[PDB]
Amino acid sequence: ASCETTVTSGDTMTYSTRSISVPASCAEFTVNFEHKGHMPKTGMGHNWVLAKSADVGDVAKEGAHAGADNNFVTPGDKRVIAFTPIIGGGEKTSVKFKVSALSKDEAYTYFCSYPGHFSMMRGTLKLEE
Ligand SMILES: [Cu+2]
Repeated sequence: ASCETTVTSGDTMTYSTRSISVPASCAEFTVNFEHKGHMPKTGMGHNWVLAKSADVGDVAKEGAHAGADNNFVTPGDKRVIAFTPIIGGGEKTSVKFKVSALSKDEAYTYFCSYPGHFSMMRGTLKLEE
């Protein structure tokens, strides 16, 4: 469908894709996020969080202290452009954001903010005209 992608995860520290392109003719963009694990497992919860590449470390290290009830993202953090809740095996979620929040000229990284995952679990997002 036009302005959307699907990203999956499972019982590993990797997303299904390391690159996402957002068409600049979109007004809104939807990221569908699936966890293909079979059951909820310790240390295997995942989400999808978007920020400028320079902000990743700060957002994740601060977000870790937000707790599981806040989905490991600091409430109301302006560095976070969009995020999904933490999901476990068998679940799915979605986040829709405005394309006007993005800039060509800026560098973006999506990552998982479950404690410790952000180092390996990440990818690049680009606004493509
Ligand atoms: Cu994760």
